[PDB]
Amino acid sequence: NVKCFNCGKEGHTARNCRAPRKKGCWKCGKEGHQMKDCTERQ
Ligand SMILES: [Zn+2]
Ligand SMILES: [Zn+2]
Repeated sequence: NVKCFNCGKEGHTARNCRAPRKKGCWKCGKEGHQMKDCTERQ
């Protein structure tokens, strides 16, 4: 279902989530790096 980019629990988005944004990958789902770090773009 819909899930969050911040914390990644379903039934809400990062725009709803007031859990501040996380250290893991905001996108690719791994956590051995952050959203900046991730070579998903590159
Ligand atoms: Zn969330
Ligand atoms: Zn990543």
